[PDB]
Amino acid sequence: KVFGRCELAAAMKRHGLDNYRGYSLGNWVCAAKFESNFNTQATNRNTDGSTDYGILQINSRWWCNDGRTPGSRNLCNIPCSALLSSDITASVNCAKKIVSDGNGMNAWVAWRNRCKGTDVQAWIRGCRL
Ligand code: NA
Ligand SMILES: [Rh+]
Ligand SMILES: [Rh+]
Ligand SMILES: [Rh+]
Ligand SMILES: [Rh+]
Ligand SMILES: [Rh+]
Ligand SMILES: [Rh+]
Ligand SMILES: [Rh+]
Repeated sequence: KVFGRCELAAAMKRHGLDNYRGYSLGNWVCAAKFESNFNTQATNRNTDGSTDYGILQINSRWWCNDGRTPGSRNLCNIPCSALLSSDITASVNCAKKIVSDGNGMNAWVAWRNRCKGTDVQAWIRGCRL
């Protein structure tokens, strides 16, 4: 599924992302835009053999099992394929574990480089919650 801005804000709200560990909802929408352009089916092969999966581009080296990432862990105990579903539960819940791992949202390069410092409120504007 390719979500719209407000459709995605709504679902991320439902699953408890608004100010999870202090990050306002707009941070999470902004990250999904620049990571996946809101495409749940997005995959990106990395030069090291790992793959980023889904709307928050969660990486196979640490967080999910894709069966072909050498010397990797499955810290969210999920197959990477579950991160590509039109229901964002597995991505949202895996995100909660990633953001808790000390770097916060700095774990997402697109968030650090394009969302950090900016008015991330622009992303949840004109959305019913
Ligand atoms: Na893995
Ligand atoms: Rh939950
Ligand atoms: Rh765009
Ligand atoms: Rh949902
Ligand atoms: Rh959850
Ligand atoms: Rh770590
Ligand atoms: Rh750590
Ligand atoms: Rh609400």
